[PDB]
Amino acid sequence: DKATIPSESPFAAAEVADGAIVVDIAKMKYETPELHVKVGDTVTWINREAMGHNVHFVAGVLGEAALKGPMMKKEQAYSLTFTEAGTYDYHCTPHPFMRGKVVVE
Ligand SMILES: [Cu+]
Repeated sequence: DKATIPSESPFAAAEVADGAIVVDIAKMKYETPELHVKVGDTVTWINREAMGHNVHFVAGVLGEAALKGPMMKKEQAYSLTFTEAGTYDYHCTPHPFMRGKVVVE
């Protein structure tokens, strides 16, 4: 696996770590569609709108299986810690026109 999951559950936006690397989700878009981080960094997505959203990496991207994140409700968050350099594309499961990528360097 090229990512670990701190919390399998979404969690509250106020519970996001001090200094987190945050991608906001609003207006049916990931607000940072191309994020560059370093090996070992944790990225946190935070849903800022009513509509449920997740992040979904298909099989072979972050590991053998697809990494289909849990649906985040409004003001919920979800983190992934990236452990290997590469380019990792993702989309939103119910709204697959929403696309982003994490580039881990
Ligand atoms: Cu979505």
